[PDB]
Amino acid sequence: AEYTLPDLDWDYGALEPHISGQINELHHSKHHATYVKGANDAVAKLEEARAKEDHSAILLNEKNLAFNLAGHVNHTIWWKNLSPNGGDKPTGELAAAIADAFGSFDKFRAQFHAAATTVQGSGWAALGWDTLGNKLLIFQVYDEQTNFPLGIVPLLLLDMWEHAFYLQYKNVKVDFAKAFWNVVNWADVQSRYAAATS
Amino acid sequence: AEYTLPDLDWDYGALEPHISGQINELHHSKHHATYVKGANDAVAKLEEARAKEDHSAILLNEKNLAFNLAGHVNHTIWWKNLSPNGGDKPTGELAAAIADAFGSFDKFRAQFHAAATTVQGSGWAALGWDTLGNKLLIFQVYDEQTNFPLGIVPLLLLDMWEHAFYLQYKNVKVDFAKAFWNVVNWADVQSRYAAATS
Amino acid sequence: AEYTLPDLDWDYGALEPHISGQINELHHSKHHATYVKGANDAVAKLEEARAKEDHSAILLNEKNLAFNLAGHVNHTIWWKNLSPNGGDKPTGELAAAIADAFGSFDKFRAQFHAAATTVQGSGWAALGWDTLGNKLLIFQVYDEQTNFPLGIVPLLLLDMWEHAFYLQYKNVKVDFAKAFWNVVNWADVQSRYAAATS
Amino acid sequence: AEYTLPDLDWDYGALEPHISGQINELHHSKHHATYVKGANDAVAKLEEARAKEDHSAILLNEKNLAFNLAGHVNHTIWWKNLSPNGGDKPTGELAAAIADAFGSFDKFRAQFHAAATTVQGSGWAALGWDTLGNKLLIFQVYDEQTNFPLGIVPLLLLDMWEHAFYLQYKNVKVDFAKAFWNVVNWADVQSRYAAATS
Ligand SMILES: [Mn+2]
Ligand SMILES: [Mn+2]
Ligand SMILES: [Mn+2]
Ligand SMILES: [Mn+2]
Repeated sequence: AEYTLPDLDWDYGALEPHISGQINELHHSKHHATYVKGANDAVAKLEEARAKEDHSAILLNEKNLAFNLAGHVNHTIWWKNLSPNGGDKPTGELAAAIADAFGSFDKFRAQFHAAATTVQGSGWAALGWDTLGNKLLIFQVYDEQTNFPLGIVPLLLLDMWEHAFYLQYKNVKVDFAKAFWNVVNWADVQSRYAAATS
Repeated sequence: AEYTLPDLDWDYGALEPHISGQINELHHSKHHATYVKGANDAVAKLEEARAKEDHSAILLNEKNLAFNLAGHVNHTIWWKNLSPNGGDKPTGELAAAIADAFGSFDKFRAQFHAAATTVQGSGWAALGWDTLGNKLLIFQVYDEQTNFPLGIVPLLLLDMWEHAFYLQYKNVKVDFAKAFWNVVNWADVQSRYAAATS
Repeated sequence: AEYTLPDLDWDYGALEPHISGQINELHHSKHHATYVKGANDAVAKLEEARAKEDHSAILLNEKNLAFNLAGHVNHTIWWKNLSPNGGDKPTGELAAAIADAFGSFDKFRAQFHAAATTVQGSGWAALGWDTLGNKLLIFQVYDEQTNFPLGIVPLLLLDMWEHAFYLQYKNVKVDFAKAFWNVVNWADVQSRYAAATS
Repeated sequence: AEYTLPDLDWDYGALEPHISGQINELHHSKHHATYVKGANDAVAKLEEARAKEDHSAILLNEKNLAFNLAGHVNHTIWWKNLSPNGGDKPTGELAAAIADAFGSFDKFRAQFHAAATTVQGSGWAALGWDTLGNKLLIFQVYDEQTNFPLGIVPLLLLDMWEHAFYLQYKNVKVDFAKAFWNVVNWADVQSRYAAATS
């Protein structure tokens, strides 16, 4: 079927004072809403190019399909990886994978904060699992669909676009990145990590 | 463990006259082994950047880790996707999936040849499975790592970087992506389809 | 010598009510001065890689000098393409060139508003003169240095990164872009087209 | 007027043995003519999109104009910076410029060969002059149009695309880039630098 906007499982002002309800609102409502309309739209123009047998604008069509489909895919996962009752540290299988992988929790976290505040332009920090070589790696994604390999399973994303922190942190991106840690919903990530390794 | 170079399950000349045994051996033995060696070396300086706690070149190691891991993941699925004994059409569930998603294998095929031949630079054509929307969509990747959403599971790719056809097709890439079709191991696509929707 | 921050020919409050005074003071004071600092550091590090003969981080020093010199080149010409007493329409020579190059001032204005509001990530709309075909064309810039040819001389630029409008027009990109037209200082655009075509 | 494929000031084989005549010929006559047709067609779809007042596909028309116009300005300067009677060193002002900006002609050259051999995908190395701070600097361009600032004057470039050397050096691009130094035509570079500094 068509893609659609998921609802949040918290009220827009729930991450205050770490992330304002003004931002969650424009973000879920303006920003993600337009990526889901863009995704359904690129889907429908390729169905028509498929019937008129005219692949003359293939390049804008495959570029509009990857851009909206990926902004909706990262957005969808960023709402479930944040929680009002979040913070602290991961536990169980996940916390042991993370120290085995980056040596230690605080080390994984100095690299994740280093990959998210050095993007030149918009992009995000993403923790993913590579099934080719079964490892847990951190990637710096540019924009919404570039800089990582195909088939990588996404587990915890930090949105670096300016719309995610300009109305409250203005240009101090590092303090928005420090505040994200107090709202991480580690239960969602742990659950992502287990279906990833099954 | 370490990423390593897979062996093909055919002799390099096996694919002739569709793809000359000299490209199969410069592609596999030279281009792929360099991605496998660049992916183990980007995993190793992130390891030492974590130990000295020096994240000053984090933009370079995250960039060297996606380019080479993407080049290694995409050549490893191109060698299984190609076989001396393939060609023809998909069968079963995979062939009804295609027909149902693109209308017919013939319309699936003309869109895949448009996206593989209209790339501006190095890139490939990719048939993948989207888990969010449960759809079989094609994408146009630029280089090895860009232009598709995280988590898409790849099932059929066609390498259009110059090195996969210059020696025998010179500048005529269209001719190569038409030959391609005669050596597709649809049993390998069939198998990846079945596991992506398991 | 070293690169430095240009002063403005007007007080941050001067383009009110079209672009706020906070936005220009953060833009100039925070954003632009960082770029000016990072191009002087990309310069210093290549001098240092050249003295010790080690160019193992070339990909990186080549990307940071282009990201930061681009950004400082783009912002230094944005403070000049604007003005309290600006607005209206181009006069003289530039006018005719405009009307000749794009059919009309109103049709140049519609081609530049659409390339400005359709960028997928950060970017700007820029009017430039091509000295090889001696044509005035409008390009869509990705980030601060992508998507135009080497050697284009830049004449009027519209900053579309979110931080240039966020705090005041929120995700309403479209109203920052039309309000722009009432503060463009056409005298500075006419003098740079005159020197580029001398 | 329209853009057109310039004439080489030499015959295809005059570069032997440093770069084969078969490359120079499919390079000029197939790759370069394709970007000139493409630049020509992109400028016309904008004329046609500006008269029917329909900017639906502005992203593809501005991307097809920067891609193909950038490849035509790059190849047009590549046939002139190469020559059968070149090689050796720069002389005069160019050379004291080059040694005071990169330490010595031997250090500018190790830096340029570094930037042309680690590109990740298609690309070129180019030395250009920055008008803002008046300095010679080398850049690593991605594709034909990304990675440098607007307004930099190009002076010398080395095409790292595969099609520039795969048929004679195969994957050994560090060799192709070593042989280039015997074909550089320094009277051209030094003449583009005296006009750039005027
Ligand atoms: Mn976002
Ligand atoms: Mn390849
Ligand atoms: Mn800006
Ligand atoms: Mn070329």
